[PDB]
Amino acid sequence: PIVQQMVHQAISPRTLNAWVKVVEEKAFSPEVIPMFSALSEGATPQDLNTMLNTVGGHQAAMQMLKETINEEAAEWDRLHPVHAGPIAPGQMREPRGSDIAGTTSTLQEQIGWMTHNPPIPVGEIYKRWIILGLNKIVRMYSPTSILDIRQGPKEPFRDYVDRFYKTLRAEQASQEVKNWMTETLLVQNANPDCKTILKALGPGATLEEMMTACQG
Amino acid sequence: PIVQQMVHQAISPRTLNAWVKVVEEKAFSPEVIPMFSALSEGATPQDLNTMLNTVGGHQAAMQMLKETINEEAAEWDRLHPVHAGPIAPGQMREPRGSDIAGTTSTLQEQIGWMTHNPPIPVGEIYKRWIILGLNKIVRMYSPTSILDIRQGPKEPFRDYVDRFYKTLRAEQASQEVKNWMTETLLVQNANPDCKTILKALGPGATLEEMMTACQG
Amino acid sequence: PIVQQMVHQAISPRTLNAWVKVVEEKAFSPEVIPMFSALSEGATPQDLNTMLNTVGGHQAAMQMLKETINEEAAEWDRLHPVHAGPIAPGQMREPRGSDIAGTTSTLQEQIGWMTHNPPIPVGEIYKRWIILGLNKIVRMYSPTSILDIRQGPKEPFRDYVDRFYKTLRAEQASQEVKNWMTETLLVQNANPDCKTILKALGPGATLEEMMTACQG
Amino acid sequence: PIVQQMVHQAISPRTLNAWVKVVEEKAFSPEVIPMFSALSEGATPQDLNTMLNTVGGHQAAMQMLKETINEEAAEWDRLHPVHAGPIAPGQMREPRGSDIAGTTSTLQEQIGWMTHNPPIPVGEIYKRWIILGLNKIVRMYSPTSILDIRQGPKEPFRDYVDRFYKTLRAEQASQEVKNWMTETLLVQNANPDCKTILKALGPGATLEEMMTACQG
Amino acid sequence: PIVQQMVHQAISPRTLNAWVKVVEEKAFSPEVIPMFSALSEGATPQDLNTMLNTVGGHQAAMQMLKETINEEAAEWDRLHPVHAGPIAPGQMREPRGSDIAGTTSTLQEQIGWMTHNPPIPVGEIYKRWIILGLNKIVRMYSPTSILDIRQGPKEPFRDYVDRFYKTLRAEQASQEVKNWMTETLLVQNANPDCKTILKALGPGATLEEMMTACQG
Amino acid sequence: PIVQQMVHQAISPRTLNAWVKVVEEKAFSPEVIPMFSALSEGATPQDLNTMLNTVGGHQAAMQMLKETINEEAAEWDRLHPVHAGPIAPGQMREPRGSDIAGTTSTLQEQIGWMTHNPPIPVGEIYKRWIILGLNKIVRMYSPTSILDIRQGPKEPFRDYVDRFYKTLRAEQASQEVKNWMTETLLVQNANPDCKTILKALGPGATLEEMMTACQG
Ligand SMILES: [Cl-]
Ligand SMILES: [Cl-]
Ligand SMILES: [Cl-]
Ligand SMILES: [Cl-]
Ligand SMILES: [Cl-]
Ligand SMILES: [Cl-]
Ligand SMILES: [Cl-]
Ligand SMILES: [Cl-]
Ligand SMILES: [Cl-]
Ligand SMILES: [Cl-]
Ligand SMILES: [Cl-]
Ligand SMILES: [Cl-]
Repeated sequence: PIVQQMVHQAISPRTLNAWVKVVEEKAFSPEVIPMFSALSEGATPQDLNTMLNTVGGHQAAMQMLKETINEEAAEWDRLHPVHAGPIAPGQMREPRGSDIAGTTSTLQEQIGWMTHNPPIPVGEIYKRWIILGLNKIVRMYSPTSILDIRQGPKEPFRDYVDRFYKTLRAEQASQEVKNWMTETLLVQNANPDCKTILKALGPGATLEEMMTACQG
Repeated sequence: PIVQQMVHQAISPRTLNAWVKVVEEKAFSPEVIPMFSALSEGATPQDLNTMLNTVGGHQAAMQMLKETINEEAAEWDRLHPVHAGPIAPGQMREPRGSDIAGTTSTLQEQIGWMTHNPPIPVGEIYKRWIILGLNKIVRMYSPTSILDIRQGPKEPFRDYVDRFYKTLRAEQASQEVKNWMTETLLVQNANPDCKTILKALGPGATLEEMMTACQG
Repeated sequence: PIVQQMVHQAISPRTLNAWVKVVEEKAFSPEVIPMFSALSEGATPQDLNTMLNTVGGHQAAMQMLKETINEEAAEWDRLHPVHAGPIAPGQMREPRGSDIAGTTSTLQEQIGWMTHNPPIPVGEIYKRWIILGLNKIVRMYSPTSILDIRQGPKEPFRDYVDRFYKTLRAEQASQEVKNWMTETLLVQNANPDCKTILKALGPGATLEEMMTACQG
Repeated sequence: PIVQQMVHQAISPRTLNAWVKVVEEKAFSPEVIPMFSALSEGATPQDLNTMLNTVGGHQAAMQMLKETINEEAAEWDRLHPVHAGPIAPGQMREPRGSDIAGTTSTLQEQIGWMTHNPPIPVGEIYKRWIILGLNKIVRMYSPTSILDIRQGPKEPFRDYVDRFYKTLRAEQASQEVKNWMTETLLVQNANPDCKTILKALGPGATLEEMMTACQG
Repeated sequence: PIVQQMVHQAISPRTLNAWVKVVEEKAFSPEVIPMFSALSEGATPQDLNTMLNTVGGHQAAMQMLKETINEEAAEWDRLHPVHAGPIAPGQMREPRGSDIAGTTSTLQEQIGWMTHNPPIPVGEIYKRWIILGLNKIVRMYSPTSILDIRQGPKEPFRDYVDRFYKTLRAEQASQEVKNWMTETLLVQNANPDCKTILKALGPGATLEEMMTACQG
Repeated sequence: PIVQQMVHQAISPRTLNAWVKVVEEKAFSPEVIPMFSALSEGATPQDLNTMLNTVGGHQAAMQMLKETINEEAAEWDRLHPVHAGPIAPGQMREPRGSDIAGTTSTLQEQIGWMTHNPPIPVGEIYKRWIILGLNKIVRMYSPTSILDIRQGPKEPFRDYVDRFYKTLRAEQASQEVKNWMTETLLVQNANPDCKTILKALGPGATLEEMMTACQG
């Protein structure tokens, strides 16, 4: 990664194993993405590829990921074209799609772009593309649909709500969505026992209010 | 986090795993909060969101947390309004509710606010809001009420007292409360055998005095 | 903690877990205290409270601890009074009992006192108070009395001596005491077989001398 | 390895054990190579030999590796000859094949070449040769042929695709190849149930499109 | 410990646990001493006491240790007396026996002595005294006598030799002794089968020579 | 060890445990030697003795090691004599055999020799002597002879080759030897089934070629 002068430094073995072990244990649950992002702070494209390449298995997901990167790389090339003339020896060349992905660019060039003034954030751009691909994978890997998440007759309300927002996080729900969902759908899939109470609270009720009410 | 010049540095993988493992093992017992606070020393809002987002499961608690942050963000916006004019290129903009929560602010802006002279402590303000939400969750997750914590006929007094203050800590008791509780309620829920002795000590008796007396 | 300029630095996650795991495994055996002291080198009151607050369970001991701190805080206030006038903006205020305990003082103020010339060692003063409270807890948590520690007919002398000084350490024996104990009480609770030999050594005999003699 | 002045520093014990444990657990699965590359960032030939020599077992693979290095060393000597005159005391000598491999060169000389201006990247050249040898080993160690990777009548499409690209990665498929393979061969080895759908998508279909279609 | 200006730094939690775990696992086998010495490089008397005090159990050994320190402290006081006049405010006082042991001296004073020019090596002197006490403990804790270490009729010679020098190391054998022992006693306690060969080698024979001869 | 000014620094607890655990698990397999060398980069004689002394068990090997060091120390003294006059106070004395081994030299003197300009590499010289002794031990500890390593009728060729070069590495085979061995002896100890094919390849055949041929 890059760290403060701004200097490249090689990825740590603890960071490498941390990421690999998370994928082994968690597969593609939603929380793996913000963990990925955290372990990859200030990461170059090489660092990012290193983290992705070190994962054994889930090679279907890894292939789908490369497809998403191609689309973003293609769109980048459309919005950011570059001439194919002779490269100027003194100063850096302009990065195209595959350079940001780290397939057609050296570590020297990646550092050059990230540490320049003003910097070309090729690591931030590429991480962006990866999170987009990882979100597609989480969406696809989500076991259950939100419609099949309903409170069991003898299930604690807290457990039902945990499964509800666990599922809802996997299915890529915006806060706009999540907030409407809690108002609408959360109540309707609850127990008849619970739903009787929950209606009594009526409108705008907090999840705090709802969960204390149905503790019974 | 921010560390001494005051510079941002990326959260460590040991800190990340430390927090995640504590939630896996302890769930929402009272001691998880001061641990959270310790692992998040000098943390930016991004760091704080990273720590919260990396937790898998307890998504009911995570939703309730976001609700508490909205309330604090709303109250912040009331007490600290800002104009919607054109942003001055040279100098920082003024942070509103969602900027402190890290949803509508970049890492650059978060560092800018925290490292300024005088600093706008957006990390300390946001951590404040989170602890308030976490305390609500601990309160709700507390298994037993203090009224059901009573000394068993064949239970050591120390074990009874451990359960008593364990429960009492979860139910959000101030030192004002805790000190009155030890005087009043601790004695009344003890064994008849013990209570006979404990009264003999009478008033103002220490917990040290009480525990040595009932060792028998 | 504070480290060399003298600068505050946040407690490490390895130090935090180290302390928590020691309490989980050892409870309140005597050796937990010098371990506590070692993990808390140069610790501020906040650091010290962090270490104490992170411990789950033993909440009876934690309450007794707070009682000991109140007594030391009260005695400190008696011996070190302070005026309740307006606080001088430029320079630090004088610390009272609860400021040293970290309940009524900020981290800024704690650093200010510890890093001043001359320094007000609020961390050393507070650690002092804590060790006093922890020693009370170890004393109370000691399973057996020294009088019930006697050599079994078929017990190796080394094992008997280990239990003897293990118990004796828990019961808060000064070196003045320990040295008299080895002369007097250690010999009398030994086996008749052993005691026959041990008397033969007579007076001033070393533990080295005693243990080699009874190896048989 | 070499790190920023550019200075040699000895390989870490965490890095050493990290590499050894990966070989113990994973043997020669494809992901071991980018892990090797990551643990060996800025590595000297000595560091690289240290990492290779510390591996117990797979001595057949280690021998094949040395054979690949000889070929690259021989080709290097052909393309980069050097005179056998007297060595100039003041300045460095020119590196030949075995010097890059670290068999006939000291650590001093390896540092000298890597830290010079302009540098002779003997670590990068040697790592290159090693990855070429490791890829030969992975190819040979691949358990199954891509032709025997077919979707079982009662196998989830995702599992079939994971085995497909797992196998395909071991057999050294270029992106040129992989992209043609997904178009052609992936579809033909699927279930009759699946293949009926997959054809319906027809041409250019994404793996994202294919996997959602056959989720059924 | 003290490290390079020469500055005190607090003992690490990894070093603390490393030492504690070694005593838990190994008890007082000979190799524990050079491990102790290594974990205590540049250690102050406080650091040394911290390491000794953190050990739970073996309190018989810990008591014997304190007895050895008293003897060395007493001998130090005899050979290095000091006046009991008023202490000079500006400059350090002269260390007596208990000051080196860390019982009657502060950390400030310990640093003062160790970092002075010329330095008074109170850490090296005290470590010296401790190793002397630890060697007494290892001697006493040695399970078997060298006379009972004999080669079993069906025992490999290597295993016999391992037990021989394992025992011999515990019983505090100098190289003067060890070298005479290999010549004399090692041969006589071997098998009749082996001893027939071993004599054939006769005088001055290496352990290398002896072990290859009896491999049969 | 010594690290960049060139300064001594105390061996790490992670390095110490790393070495000890490797000997516990691997005993004296060939790969333990390059691991030893890696953990001991820039090590002083004290560091080297620390690493050797911390090993519990294999005391037969440790004794044989000391014998090899004596021989190298004796040869050093022959080739590098020194006068027994009065030592010059200002400047370093010249190191003799036992000084390099760390038995008759202080840490100060060891640092003095290693950090001088020009340096006397007492750590490199001593490590040299140790590897020579460790290679003797590996040779002796090798379980099987290369003559008894033959391909089983129903054994995969890869497994046979792994055992072949595993054994061959223990028996101290030079690359001159190893390369002749693969040509000659590897083929003759293979299966009749395999040997029929392997001859067909004939002369100069690679191990890569041989292993792919007999995969069947
Ligand atoms: Cl790869
Ligand atoms: Cl793979
Ligand atoms: Cl997230
Ligand atoms: Cl989740
Ligand atoms: Cl708390
Ligand atoms: Cl608790
Ligand atoms: Cl080797
Ligand atoms: Cl091997
Ligand atoms: Cl103590
Ligand atoms: Cl103890
Ligand atoms: Cl030793
Ligand atoms: Cl031993």
